Amino acid sequence: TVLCQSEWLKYQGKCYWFSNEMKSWSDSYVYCLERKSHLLIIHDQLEMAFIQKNLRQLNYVWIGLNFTSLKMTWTWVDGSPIDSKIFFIKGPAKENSCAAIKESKIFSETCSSVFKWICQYG
Amino acid sequence: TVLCQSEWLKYQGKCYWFSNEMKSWSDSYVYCLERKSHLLIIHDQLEMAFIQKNLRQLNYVWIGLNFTSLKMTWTWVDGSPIDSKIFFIKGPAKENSCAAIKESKIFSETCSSVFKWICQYGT
Ligand SMILES: *[C@@H]1O[C@H](CO)[C@@H](O)[C@H](O)[C@H]1NC(C)=O
Ligand SMILES: *[C@@H]1O[C@H](CO)[C@@H](O)[C@H](O)[C@H]1NC(C)=O
Repeated sequence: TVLCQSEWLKYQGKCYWFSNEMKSWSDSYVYCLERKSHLLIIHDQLEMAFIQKNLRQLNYVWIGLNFTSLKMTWTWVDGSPIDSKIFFIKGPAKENSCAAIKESKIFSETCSSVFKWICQYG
Repeated sequence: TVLCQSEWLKYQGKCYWFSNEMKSWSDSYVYCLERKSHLLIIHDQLEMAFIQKNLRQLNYVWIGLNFTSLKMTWTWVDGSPIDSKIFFIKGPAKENSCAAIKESKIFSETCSSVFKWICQYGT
């Protein structure tokens, strides 16, 4: 009894929007921000499961994770750095590296490549 | 009586941040949004004046205006379309056209070019 914006999915008191269009990580992020939400932050394994049920493999999907290179680790859009236990990222940790889900792995891709994305809010 | 974030300028109840770094219009917009603000919306001529006082000319500066091409007009980031009376824009009205101030004129540029920008928020 706390309603999601119409056409969003509700899961554990968060609301999710999975895109059909594709865009740069920045453009995706703008999309979410303008809609009072952010790119998807995965809190735990069970949430990972939920995301995976709503995703085609063979499709890079931007998530709210990127390579800072101030603290020189990957941080979520939260500002919390990634748990190297829970998550492993395949690919280079350069600047202008952003994370995407593909085949149930997280990949480093360049921020300017144009993928589907997921929005999330609480 | 209501204070601006440190190192922002106050003018008529709005706060302005003028960048030193440069980035794409989208990247700039993200920068503003993350800071609970938006790219600069010019309300009137007097505000135009204020902006111009704080800009070195011969420098493109992204502003919060772009070419929709759903309503097929320029709209501010507000969502209000351009007043062809108050403002004139030099340059093509293609998709992926965003507005930038240079030399106190507004130019259409492509969204991917990498300029200084201004953030703004109200009170
Ligand atoms: C990466 O993450 C933050 C959001 O946490 C964003 O401010 C920053 O601009 C991002 N980098 C790129 C290359 O877009
Ligand atoms: C242009 O304007 C809107 C702001 O309301 C924003 O959705 C959009 O991402 C920007 N689009 C372009 C052309 O970059």
